[PDB]
Amino acid sequence: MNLPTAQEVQGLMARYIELVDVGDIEAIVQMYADDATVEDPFGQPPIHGREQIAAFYRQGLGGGKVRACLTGPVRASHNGCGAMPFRVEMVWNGQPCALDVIDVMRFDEHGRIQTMQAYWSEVNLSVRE
Amino acid sequence: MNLPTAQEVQGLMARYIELVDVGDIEAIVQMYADDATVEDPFGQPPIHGREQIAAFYRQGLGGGKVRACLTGPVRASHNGCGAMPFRVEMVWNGQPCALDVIDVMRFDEHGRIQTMQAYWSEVNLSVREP
Ligand SMILES: C[C@]12CCC(=O)C=C1CC[C@@H]1[C@@H]2CC[C@]2(C)C(=O)CC[C@@H]12
Ligand SMILES: C[C@]12CCC(=O)C=C1CC[C@@H]1[C@@H]2CC[C@]2(C)C(=O)CC[C@@H]12
Ligand SMILES: [Cl-]
Ligand SMILES: [Cl-]
Ligand SMILES: [Mg+2]
Ligand SMILES: [Mg+2]
Repeated sequence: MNLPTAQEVQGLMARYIELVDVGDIEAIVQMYADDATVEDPFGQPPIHGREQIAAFYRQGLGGGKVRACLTGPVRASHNGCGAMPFRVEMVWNGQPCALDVIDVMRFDEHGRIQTMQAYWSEVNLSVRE
Repeated sequence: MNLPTAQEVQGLMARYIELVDVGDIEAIVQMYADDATVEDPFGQPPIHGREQIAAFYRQGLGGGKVRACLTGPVRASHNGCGAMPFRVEMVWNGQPCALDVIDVMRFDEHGRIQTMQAYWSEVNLSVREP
């Protein structure tokens, strides 16, 4: 793949959600360019390169009990960037919860993720009331 | 207001769509910083200049038949930023249409939009069922 077109970005970003949904760490990390960055949440220090990004997904996901699902379409540009809204389901205080997140992802020429930025906070965490 | 809290982001961003939907250009342009930038769509170069931004909202909304509504929660950071998903309704090519967009914003200590970036392209355009 060359630089993804809009249409390609949409496909790549959907794929990435499934891969979080099924917890495949090696297939996610392989989607990232070798020298990519993660900011998640945006505002925290970035993470640099595949070693540091695999250590991140293994912390966040490795324990299981995390599902994800797109909660609308992928918005996609003509420069290799897109953004998507989704919901994470996991466990908070021994019980289910939902976290609502938006990721913005810039791709390089090769169809991999150069930069990821995940917009969420505690205001986006919900439970059963 | 100083950077805005996350809860506060959220308010500035829902209020902003509320304004877009009502079509108040001058209300919309004031929410910005003297030196704000818009990138809409992301990837097209920034515009800049309060006047360069009123004309942006004047070109975009000046018929009065645009509508806009959040389609899920604003996602806000603790560093004065947020992201939001919304759906724009308008007529184009004689057809009832809709556009799905995500805007990313930052703000300033005073709660003025400092940057904005609107993610969307023609892949997000569609025709509304009858
Ligand atoms: C890494 C992650 C998924 C991939 C993605 O793109 C965005 C996020 C951000 C929220 C993470 C989540 C994984 C599960 C996490 C670690 C929790 O249990 C608390 C916060 C949450
Ligand atoms: C300016 C705008 C609303 C405010 C906002 O926050 C983001 C956008 C970007 C898409 C614009 C839309 C207004 C209506 C436009 C001009 C169309 O008819 C096609 C593209 C679309
Ligand atoms: Cl949506
Ligand atoms: Cl949503
Ligand atoms: Mg699945
Ligand atoms: Mg490279």
